[PDB]
Amino acid sequence: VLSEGEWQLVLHVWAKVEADVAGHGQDILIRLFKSHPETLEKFDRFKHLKTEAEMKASEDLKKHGVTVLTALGAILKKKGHHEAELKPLAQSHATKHKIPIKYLEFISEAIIHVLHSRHPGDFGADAQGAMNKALELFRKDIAAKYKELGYQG
Ligand code: HEM
Repeated sequence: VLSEGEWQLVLHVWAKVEADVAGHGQDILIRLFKSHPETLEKFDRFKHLKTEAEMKASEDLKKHGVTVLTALGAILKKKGHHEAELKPLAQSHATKHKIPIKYLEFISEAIIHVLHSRHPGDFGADAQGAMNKALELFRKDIAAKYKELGYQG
């Protein structure tokens, strides 16, 4: 579990992400796509984008970045009591989108990378550690749902 103090660190940086959800969403997905190109293959909707400039110009990509960060934010704000929000997400990702747990680890790394770039002052080592723990709790809870359904990873 995270402590109250670690949750505070997480939500404090998150409040900053909220100031520009679209810009953060975009940078996160692009980082994911460039670092792990196999991830882009899971999106029929974005597969035609070849360059970072084409990605940056895509308004639909920016819209999806907002969707992703919006769902993540609702999870974080529950501070671990996220069963209702997590359940539907795990089911679509496992059964409909077919996203391995490892890709969830890759997007976690992209979030951390971006947060680092845009929020140095609010994103020191202590905050980075808390954010990591929160994202691991998220992945651990999702992984359990996947296991139940027969997709473990
Ligand atoms: C931070 C972790 C993630 C969050 C919170 C998240 C959230 C969402 C949401 C809220 C949706 C739309 C509703 C739905 O279908 O459930 C969605 C759709 C989808 N997600 Fe995720 N997602 C995450 C990770 C990923 C990653 C790692 C991938 C691929 C590598 C993935 C691929 C998909 C695809 C393929 C769709 C359908 C997009 C479309 O065509 O409309 N997601 N995601």
